[PDB]
Amino acid sequence: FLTAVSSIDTFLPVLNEAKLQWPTSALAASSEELLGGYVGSQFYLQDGKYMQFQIAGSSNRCELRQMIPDGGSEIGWAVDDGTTHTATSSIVVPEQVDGVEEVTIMQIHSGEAPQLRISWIRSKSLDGVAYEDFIMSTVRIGTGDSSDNFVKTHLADRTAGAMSFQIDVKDSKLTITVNGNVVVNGQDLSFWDGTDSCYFKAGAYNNNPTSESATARIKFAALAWVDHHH
Ligand SMILES: O=C(O)[C@H]1O[C@@H](O[C@H]2[C@H](O)[C@H](O)[C@H](O[C@H]3[C@H](O)[C@H](O)[C@@H](O)O[C@@H]3C(=O)O)O[C@@H]2C(=O)O)[C@@H](O)[C@@H](O)[C@@H]1O
Ligand SMILES: O=C(O)[C@H]1O[C@@H](O[C@H]2[C@H](O)[C@H](O)[C@H](O[C@H]3[C@H](O)[C@H](O)[C@H](O)O[C@@H]3C(=O)O)O[C@H]2C(=O)O)[C@@H](O)[C@@H](O)[C@@H]1O
Ligand SMILES: [Cl-]
Ligand SMILES: [Cl-]
Ligand SMILES: [Cl-]
Ligand SMILES: [Cl-]
Repeated sequence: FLTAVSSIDTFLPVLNEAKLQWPTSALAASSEELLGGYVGSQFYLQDGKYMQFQIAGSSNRCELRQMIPDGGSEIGWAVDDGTTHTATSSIVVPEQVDGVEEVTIMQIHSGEAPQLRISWIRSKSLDGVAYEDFIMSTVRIGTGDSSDNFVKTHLADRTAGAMSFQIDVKDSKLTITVNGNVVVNGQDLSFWDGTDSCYFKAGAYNNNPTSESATARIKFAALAWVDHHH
């Protein structure tokens, strides 16, 4: 039988501050249900150690969505509210099966758009350089479809071992730290000033697969939203 993520202590803080969306953005498990042992092949404890997410299908997800703690409703914050908003993780991204092309593993999202996606991607060229099997950041600086609406950055080549991530937003600026090194330093998010519906997400969100049957799989060794106000 599949062991539940809540059976160890590692993820209890974030589970108290998240709902699980699966296989779409529909509710799969409330925070209370997650803390109460919700489990399935899409969301279970791997190796007694990893919160593992799995999903197949284009634009499908198995993803935690930040909630107000202690049974609260959906959170919404703003990049320019003056507070530092922080998400941390330690992620083992396994080799992805054929047909999986891009897996979003952390986000800042709002009511209408992704401000940031951190994603694994099989193969892509950025600013004239081809990259394979790597972790990328995609920041939106507008809602249009043309490339000038995005800033897309190679963060790191995928590693077999755990990779640490931290996302910080303060005063309309974004920093991303990977394995302890700042890779995105103060990216401008001021396009989003006044949008009060932002929130963190993390898990597996499957983008542009070439087979809808192919199952994306992502293992979290750690995940938290870090409250600077205590
Ligand atoms: O190599 C390129 O830069 C290609 O960029 C493509 O545009 C991307 C865009 O950068 C962004 O990644 C976007 O991401 C969407 C995501 O796939 C999901 O649909 C959902 O999360 O919404 C995201 C969003 O709309 O921000 O998807 C497109 C994409 O097609 O992958 C293209 O312009 C491509 O031609 C170009 O080579
Ligand atoms: O296009 C998507 O799939 C986006 O869905 C986003 O989640 C929304 C979405 O509306 C979803 O159905 C669900 O909506 C709830 C929620 O409680 C909401 O606050 C409302 O009051 O009730 C809705 C309901 O009854 O279904 O949750 C959403 C949310 O913001 O959490 C995100 O998953 C996006 O990332 C995604 O692009
Ligand atoms: Cl298990
Ligand atoms: Cl083990
Ligand atoms: Cl995999
Ligand atoms: Cl996140």
